[PDB]
Amino acid sequence: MKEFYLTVEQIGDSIFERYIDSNGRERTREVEYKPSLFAHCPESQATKYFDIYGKPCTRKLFANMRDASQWIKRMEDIGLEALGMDDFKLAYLSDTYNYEIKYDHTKIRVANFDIEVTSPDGFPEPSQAKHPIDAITHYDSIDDRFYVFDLLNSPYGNVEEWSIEIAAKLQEQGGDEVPSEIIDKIIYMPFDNEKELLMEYLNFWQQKTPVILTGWNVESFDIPYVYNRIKNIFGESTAKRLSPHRKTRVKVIENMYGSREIITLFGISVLDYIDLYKKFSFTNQPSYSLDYISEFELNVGKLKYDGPISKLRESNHQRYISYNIIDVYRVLQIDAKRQFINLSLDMGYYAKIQIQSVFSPIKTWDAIIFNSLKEQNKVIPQGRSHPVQPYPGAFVKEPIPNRYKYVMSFDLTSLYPSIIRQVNISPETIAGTFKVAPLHDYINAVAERPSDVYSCSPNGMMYYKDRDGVVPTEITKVFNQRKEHKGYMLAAQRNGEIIKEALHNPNLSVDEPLDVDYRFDFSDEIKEKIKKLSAKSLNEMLFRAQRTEVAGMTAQINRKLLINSLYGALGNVWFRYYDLRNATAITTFGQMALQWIERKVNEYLNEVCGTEGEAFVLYGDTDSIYVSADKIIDKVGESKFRDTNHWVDFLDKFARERMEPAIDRGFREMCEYMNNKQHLMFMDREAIAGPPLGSKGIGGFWTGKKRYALNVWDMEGTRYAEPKLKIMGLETQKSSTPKAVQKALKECIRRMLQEGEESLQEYFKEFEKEFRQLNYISIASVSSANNIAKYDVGGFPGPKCPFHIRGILTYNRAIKGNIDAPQVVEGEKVYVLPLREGNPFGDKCIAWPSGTEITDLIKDDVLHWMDYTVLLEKTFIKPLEGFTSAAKLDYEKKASLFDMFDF
Ligand SMILES: Nc1nc2c(ncn2[C@@H]2O[C@H](CO)[C@@H](O)[C@H]2O)c(=O)[nH]1
Repeated sequence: MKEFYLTVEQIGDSIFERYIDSNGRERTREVEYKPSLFAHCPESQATKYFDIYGKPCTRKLFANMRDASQWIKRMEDIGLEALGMDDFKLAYLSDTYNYEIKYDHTKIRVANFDIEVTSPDGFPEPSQAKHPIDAITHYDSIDDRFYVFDLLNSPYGNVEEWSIEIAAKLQEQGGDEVPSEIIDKIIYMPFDNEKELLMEYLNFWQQKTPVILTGWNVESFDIPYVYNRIKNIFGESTAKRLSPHRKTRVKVIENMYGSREIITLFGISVLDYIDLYKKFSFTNQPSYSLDYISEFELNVGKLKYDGPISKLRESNHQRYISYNIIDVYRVLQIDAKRQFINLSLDMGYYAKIQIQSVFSPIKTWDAIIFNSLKEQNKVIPQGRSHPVQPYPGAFVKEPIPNRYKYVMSFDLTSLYPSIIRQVNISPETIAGTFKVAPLHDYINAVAERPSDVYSCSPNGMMYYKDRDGVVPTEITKVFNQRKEHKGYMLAAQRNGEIIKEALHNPNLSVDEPLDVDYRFDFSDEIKEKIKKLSAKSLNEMLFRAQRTEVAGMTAQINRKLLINSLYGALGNVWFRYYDLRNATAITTFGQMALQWIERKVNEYLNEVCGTEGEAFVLYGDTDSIYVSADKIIDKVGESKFRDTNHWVDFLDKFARERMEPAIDRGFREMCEYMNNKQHLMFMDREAIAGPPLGSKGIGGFWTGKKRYALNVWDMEGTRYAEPKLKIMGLETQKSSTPKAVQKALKECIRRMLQEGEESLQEYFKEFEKEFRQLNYISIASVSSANNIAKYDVGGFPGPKCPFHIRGILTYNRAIKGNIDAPQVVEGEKVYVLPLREGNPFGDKCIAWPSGTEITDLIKDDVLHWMDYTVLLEKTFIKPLEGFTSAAKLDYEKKASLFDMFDF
């Protein structure tokens, strides 16, 4: 069993690391690393070791690790360049784990927990943790259990224990609806006081010390709290014990907050699931409240409770404690389906880097290359910060606002990376520079062709078309691995169908499982010996395949990420290999290909249609384009098409046979113009959208850059049952808009695109009427009280103050008299509502903590007072209003000359 690390940390001149040994055991060792470095040597020498420039260098041994540090410091002082890997941890690894990796994972203590503290005012301050923690669920991958610590006594409330069984009941049985398959897997243990509680957890912890720490807002919240709190009632010395190496660092961060600390646990890789999500999600989202994502991801939703989230323990310790768990579980379920954590291992294991350093492309990439060069005997430069220069980003066409019946998209796969390789961009690949003409001309080819020996970029760059550039080759390497691992998972998946049915009537005596490398489809030789096998003898056969297809595919994705998070690191100042000219080269080229191909399209097209000065390319954005099929369709007339679906196939064959061809062909021309290394410019149709045929719906409309919506039918081949709406930046999303409204708007658009104005017009009257009977909450407007509520407490408000904070102060001036039942607003997420003027409150609008109902004393009044008309305008009419205008429509029909007359 070939070993591997877990956590590596550097303190003093010695490393400290947790790893599994040649026979599955998690141990530690404190190794005093003897770092190796380099410096350019006088040319005439004999050596391996030469930088990525030609220049030769010579090894430097430090024995003591911090000598190096003293050395480098020095060199730079003198003015001499110091080469090698400054981050020792990544260096260490490189040597010790020199081979390909192969990690177990079932062997890695991934702890997922979540604490709960009950605070008067719904939010507490992790900063000092004035209050006690009254709940803690702590899952253990290694154990498959959930450890639950409950505090029964508290100045905020002394409660009864919790019922395993009641939790085990259905809603109607006052049950917590808790999932069976978990139930037996709990280990509840209640306490009398906080000390005993923690103290134990501490011990619990010091015993089952995590490698990976997860949660939801675990980093920002849970983790700090703990730490602080402990130190508070126990003191630091003992708080420190939370780290295996019992060492630790506190870090403050800033912004629209101020103190936001993130404790850095020495020797445990912390991966807040939240971040970890946002990165690999590949799905932009509007809010990340746990229960929102669990909805989308598992449909389920969240444990519905009553009263504030601060009341709950007092008002119902039962559910308070159940939910706590559910949370942890929800996450579990997600990792298990999306598999993120697993991925990370793999990834961080691939690049041989500290696991959490997955959140940093710099870190990763750097390490990837470093290791690449290592077994190549070259030497990485020395990083050296440059300043922050505003090179442009990608292009985004200003679109004409209007309705657009038939339309179709196209995507340059990856793009940036492809560019890099299309132009052999890398730092040592930089050959020259040319007199640079205004880009505009270049895209029209009215510029003169620069260099005939060099690969060139529109910002005046020139690159050696010979030498195979570091960056470019390095990426290709990755790209092959994906092309390769993608196939792998296919073979063993499709090699699973093989064992799938030859196990429906398996049995032939009792067999011995076969030595198969599933990675490739079988062979008929092998295929015959399979039918000669039984369900017993097979099955481990079918587990490995379906699982090597699991496994293998994980990596295929891994690359997908890397490949995608590359430009992140290059466009980054701190990235060792960063260079502005390089960076700019990219974005500019990219910026070009877009309008280049955009022009080309139009040409070709209004030519093939034989129309004139007709701009078809309706909009483009970073790496996609939009073409108005409108006139193409009309050429052949709407009449012929007998099925909305009928034409859909049409555009498709067109794209694929007329279009596509012209593109590649037209991109070749560009590559040509640049004397580029190769052709890597692949853009393929990707979406088709429009009104159902016969339907007076408009198919789609735009409002401005990134402000658009449309009726999709085929999503890259995959045709659609009924349509599926693609909204973009239209506040259907923006958290702020009330739910009831969103669900509404979302609908108007559907009507528009699919049905026609009549349909819309009537619906308008609908929700309009029903507006006044809707439950207030579905109509309230959310927005964060980004705690600058402070800045306005001039007793009362004071101009240059927004609606939000206005509503909050006016609120608190009503909550003067608590009864304690009324929560107060602690710097986060609130409600907001109009109020007709001359209300007995002062100000016009109130807001209250999100998720909550309102203290009854004021409650009934508020709403009686509530401003309906206003609310509506601001919330619904206004945004809607926009749409219409852009798409050129009307929500209320023009006051006919013909009214008064009943027909
Ligand atoms: N080839 C190479 N080795 C390096 C570099 N930086 C540090 N080393 C270390 O020097 C030793 C010999 O390669 C190994 O321990 C490397 O991990 C670098 O930039 N290139």
